[PDB]
Amino acid sequence: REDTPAGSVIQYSDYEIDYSSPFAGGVAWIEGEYLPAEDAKISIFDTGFGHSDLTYTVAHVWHGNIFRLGDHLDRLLDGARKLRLDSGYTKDELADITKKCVSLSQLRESFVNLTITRGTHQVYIYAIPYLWAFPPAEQIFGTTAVVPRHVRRAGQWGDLTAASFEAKDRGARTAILMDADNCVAEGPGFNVCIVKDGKLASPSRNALPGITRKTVFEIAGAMGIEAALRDVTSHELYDADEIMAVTTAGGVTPINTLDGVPIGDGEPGPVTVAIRDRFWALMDEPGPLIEAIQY
Amino acid sequence: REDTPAGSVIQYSDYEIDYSSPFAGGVAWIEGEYLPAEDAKISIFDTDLTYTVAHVWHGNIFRLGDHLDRLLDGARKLRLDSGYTKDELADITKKCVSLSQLRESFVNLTITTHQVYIYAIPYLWAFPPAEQIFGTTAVVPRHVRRQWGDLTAASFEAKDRGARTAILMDADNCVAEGPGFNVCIVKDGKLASPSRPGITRKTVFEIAGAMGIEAALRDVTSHELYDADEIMAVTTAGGVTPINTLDGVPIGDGEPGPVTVAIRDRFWALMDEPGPLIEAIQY
Repeated sequence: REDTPAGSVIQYSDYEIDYSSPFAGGVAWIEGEYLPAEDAKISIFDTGFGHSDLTYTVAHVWHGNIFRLGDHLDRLLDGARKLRLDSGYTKDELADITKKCVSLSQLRESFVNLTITRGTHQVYIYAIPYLWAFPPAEQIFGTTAVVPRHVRRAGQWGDLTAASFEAKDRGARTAILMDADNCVAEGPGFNVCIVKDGKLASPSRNALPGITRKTVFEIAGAMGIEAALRDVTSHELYDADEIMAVTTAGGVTPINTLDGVPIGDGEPGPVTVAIRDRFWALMDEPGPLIEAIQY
Repeated sequence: REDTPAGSVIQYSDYEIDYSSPFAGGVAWIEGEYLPAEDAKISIFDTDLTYTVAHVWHGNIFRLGDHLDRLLDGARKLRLDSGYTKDELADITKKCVSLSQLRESFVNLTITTHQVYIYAIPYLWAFPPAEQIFGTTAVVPRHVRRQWGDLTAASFEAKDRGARTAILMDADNCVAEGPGFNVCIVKDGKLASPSRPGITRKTVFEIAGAMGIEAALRDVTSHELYDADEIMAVTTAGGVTPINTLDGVPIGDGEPGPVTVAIRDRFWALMDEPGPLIEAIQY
């Protein structure tokens, strides 16, 4: 189930999956049917994947709790209305379906996807094992990044793969891509936040579907930290007090070094750590942000 | 197989489909395998891509050469491996149409590990044959400017206003497109279409050039649309469709314009005329 550092804010649930169920380990709901993830197949005529005509969001489940399911459905449905996608289901129906996908999977730790496409409009929901852009150890102890020399954004998951390969060839774990106008764009599968003089900044691109950075901004807010979506300059990145990766697939990752240069002392920054540890604490704290899945 | 108007330039091949083939009526090719259309499914996890749309009419596939050139050119951008060559995709494409037994077919090539999907299904109409011949009604939406979100909203406003279709403007008050088509206007024996996955428009411009009609890709203003002599829709799914009225007011004499009719009748004749553009399909 992936090992996590002992005594760390990151711990998997302790429990037994009954694999006699064909649903164990991954459930996808397609066309009114809950089916094992392995057998979940979508028509080639779905003009969503065929012609990028879809809305989607990604959620997560941790310790049997699904995080901010309501906010995810509002965001998915908002997107549905802008694209004139009528799912045919209500918010409550989509909620019960998402929760049943997780329940039938038996996963206490799960990566969840909700998609609405133009098929007659189609809804696809899946719950599969929890996904890491960075392993648990790196979430705790921090990772290493470079700015690619051989790929920029404009001011394409191909760029992101190349950026990642170049990082690994230069002996770092990940890339922070810049754009044409020398502003921070993003990482392969994450957004970047910088901390400078107790303020937090993240690019305005908002490519990622998830709600993790919104949670980071709200956590920063409740910590008295000014947090802003805006253009982040090359200068701001290389002069940042802290840099962090933010994504649904692993949460908040300290970035210890950029182009082999330590950021602060070359260890996770104090604001990165406070936000990260709060994020994981939220997964066990009764309140509006979580619902327990019934297994 | 969809009725067409009697005596019109639009007539389906006359033939019976052998449904003893599981491939009859529509076929998909997915990474090595030919499948009945209905069986053409991919993993949800598999669900960055380029694609082109083409058509077959009277057993002839239209401009597959130029479609494949367009498709591969697109593949190098987005860093997507072709996996196969042009001659190979060409064979696979003609084989899908052949196996489908469809003389009239809508065909799609997509490149998205690399995945290549090809299919041939029954021919798709943006506008029914009756409107391809007798023309249709349009409005400029007041609540949507220039995403199938916009074009679906345009379409909803058009129907709400009693019209068959919408012609969207951009924030610059220039003509963008309709839902599923490019707009061409005729003014003073000149053809114009807005400077914005089908070779149907390029085909209209080459037909227009060959009739001694200037044709320009440029900015068309709202005022040029309302003042046009003729308005037509252009798309792979149905070809060239006259627009007889705009905001309830007839364009011209309230019937298909003569350039529209000339270009339209020439496009349908291209399918039946042997040459570089059309290749007969071995069924």
